[PDB]
Amino acid sequence: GNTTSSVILTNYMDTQYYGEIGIGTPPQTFKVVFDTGSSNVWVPSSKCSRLYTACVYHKLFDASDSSSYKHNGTELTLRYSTGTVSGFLSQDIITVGGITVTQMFGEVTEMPALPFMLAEFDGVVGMGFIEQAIGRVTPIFDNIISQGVLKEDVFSFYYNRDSESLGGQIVLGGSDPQHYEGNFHYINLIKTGVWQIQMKGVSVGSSTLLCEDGCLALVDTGASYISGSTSSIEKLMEALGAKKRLFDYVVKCNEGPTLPDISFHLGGKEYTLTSADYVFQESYSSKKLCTLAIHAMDIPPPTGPTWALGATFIRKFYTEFDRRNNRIGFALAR
Amino acid sequence: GNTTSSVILTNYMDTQYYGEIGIGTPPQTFKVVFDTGSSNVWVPSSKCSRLYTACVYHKLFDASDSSSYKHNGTELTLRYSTGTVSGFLSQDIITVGGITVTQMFGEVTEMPALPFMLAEFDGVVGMGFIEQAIGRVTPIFDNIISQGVLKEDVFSFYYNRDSSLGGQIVLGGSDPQHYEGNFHYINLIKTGVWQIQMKGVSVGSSTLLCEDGCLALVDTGASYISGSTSSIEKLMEALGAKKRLFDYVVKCNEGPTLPDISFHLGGKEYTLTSADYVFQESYSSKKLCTLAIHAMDIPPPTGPTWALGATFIRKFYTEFDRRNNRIGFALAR
Ligand SMILES: C[C@@H](c1ccccc1)N(CC(=O)N(C)C)C(=O)C[C@@H](Cc1csc(N)n1)C(=O)N[C@@H](CC1CCCCC1)[C@@H](O)[C@@H]1CC(C)(C)N(C)C1=O
Ligand SMILES: C[C@@H](c1ccccc1)N(CC(=O)N(C)C)C(=O)C[C@@H](Cc1csc(N)n1)C(=O)N[C@@H](CC1CCCCC1)[C@@H](O)[C@@H]1CC(C)(C)N(C)C1=O
Repeated sequence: GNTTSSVILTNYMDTQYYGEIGIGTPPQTFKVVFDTGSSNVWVPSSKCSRLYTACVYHKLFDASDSSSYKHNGTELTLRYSTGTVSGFLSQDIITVGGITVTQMFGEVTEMPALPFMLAEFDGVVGMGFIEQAIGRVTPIFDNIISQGVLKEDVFSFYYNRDSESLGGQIVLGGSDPQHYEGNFHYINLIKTGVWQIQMKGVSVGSSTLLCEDGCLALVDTGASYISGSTSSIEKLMEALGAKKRLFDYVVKCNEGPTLPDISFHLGGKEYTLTSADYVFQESYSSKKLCTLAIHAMDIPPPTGPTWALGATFIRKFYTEFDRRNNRIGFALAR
Repeated sequence: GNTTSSVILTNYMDTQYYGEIGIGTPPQTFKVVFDTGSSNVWVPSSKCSRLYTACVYHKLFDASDSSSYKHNGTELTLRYSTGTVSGFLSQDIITVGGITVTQMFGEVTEMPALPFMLAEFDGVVGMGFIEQAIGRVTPIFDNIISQGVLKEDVFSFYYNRDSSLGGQIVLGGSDPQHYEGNFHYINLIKTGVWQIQMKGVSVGSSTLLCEDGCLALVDTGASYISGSTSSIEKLMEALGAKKRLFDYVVKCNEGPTLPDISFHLGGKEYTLTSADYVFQESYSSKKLCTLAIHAMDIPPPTGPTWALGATFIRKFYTEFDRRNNRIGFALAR
């Protein structure tokens, strides 16, 4: 076909990038997160216990105000690495920047405070294959593709950096030659079903101080940070001088602007992040500490163990999620 | 051609703005400073001596690492206003934005603490004309032009106030996201150098400095605006700034109090307020804030000149027009 669409994204702190979707007629608008580590949608439910503060604090979907709605009803649990969310399935029309799909989605009626209370977005839009969908429900894009609108069978990520800007943007169908420079480098996934890519190594410094003899890289938009297995990060951090705490990694602020280059030996290229890319310099004091933008995560099999290239890296490199030919391409951005 | 290549820039303390470049095959990455005041490209040699604490903390070029690398060994001393550096000439491919070109880069081997240590980046990329070149080696832009890939033979500069995005260079034109209105150019007095002529420095209402013509280098790799010791001396008096052990400070609390400083360029006035000159770390009556202007005596031939640095560039988006050999300005955003 010939459709191209955007979805304008709001960059909230370099940690959260959400768009907006509408469900039901009249539309009920929601701040969702576009997530290539999942294949499901879900948005708070009217039916949700108000004893769930997140449910007091977000926008709930009320089906009784949706003439376009078809009760389904199956319980589903969406457990993500940072938190779980049980609910049940409904169906209605979703409007995703341009495209209308009768989406099969889920009414979250148990929304935990941790993390959700710190969430700026209401729900999530999974952009991973059906080979991961809980309940085996045909995923949003999978529906846009069965629609024959799309000029091209790809979706691309642009993640801006903050402003005191244009936050980011997805493009369903195409790519945006005003977000990148040069040309793409294509890496083609291992199995289909997961956005993974083989990684030939990780160089903090110059020396491949990690992933020598390869490892795997999952490409995910729903990840604020870069993640690497526990020991993998233990070592990286070690190299790097970083203080391991509870949730994040730290560094004397002043220390920041000199932390060495870290590189991803990806599909043959070397994808380097300099410390201006992984260091949240909110200062240069010897007294204040500074939060890196990399952090462990042990991902259990079957997907894991993997490195997860989140928001951190998509911010430096435009990413082309290519369904047709089944591969992912990156470009340097603008 | 029809390309255009931005290079995102880091801003270390509103004083240093540096981007990345990659040399050789495979590309090897360094942090550089794109200098309109210089015309040689140089980065540390791996051949650089450990005793130089400097090379010690700075990215180095292992030529063994580049397949494309080509030998030249012709010795090079580069001598800047705040330092002299020195090594020999090499030849590889350079990446700049999505652009890639073979260059005559210098591979540094004698590099001092002062200033070298100050530096957060590793090298320099001189956006100067050939004319002002050591070894008379064609400057980087000089090649790229010839590559015939870029739409316009111009490069823009956006310096950002620090608090993000700290700057960005446009090789091939301008990023209209970063300027307000249109440019008002200013012809080069003459090729070779990036210097226009100023018709007067104002303190509020009146010209005081530069009553009958002066020079102004618009320079990207100089932090502060500079004047001759003797004009700046006059300048700090109208202000009531005081030299303090090093440079001129103010009682922060009195920032808001100071007269706008005005650069008469090509008929129009380029006007900087306190907001833009003082580094108001605070608004304390208890603190001294420092100004972002310095006395800096440039030698003949290029001197005496005023020199608009990052201070001024922060305000006025700069357009370096190779083609017309003019310099255009516009309000950054
Ligand atoms: C803590 C969590 C969070 C908190 C509040 C609000 C929003 C998000 N964060 C922010 C965060 O990590 N920092 C450091 C602030 C995530 O990025 C969440 C990210 C954690 C992570 C895992 S690997 C990595 N690099 N980061 C994740 O779970 N991301 C989920 C989807 C989330 C989208 C936003 C709503 C919550 C679910 C799947 O991408 C991950 C990836 C995959 C497939 C391995 N897997 C099974 C998952 O569950
Ligand atoms: C210390 C020096 C520096 C150098 C290296 C690293 C860190 C800092 N600094 C910061 C500085 O002086 N303050 C006060 C922040 C410069 O701005 C440097 C600037 C000083 C200057 C001269 S006129 C003026 N207003 N400011 C300069 O010498 N700039 C050089 C090239 C430098 C680029 C960064 C690496 C060190 C060399 C040419 O632009 C100048 C311009 C000209 C024409 C005077 N000439 C011959 C030069 O060599």
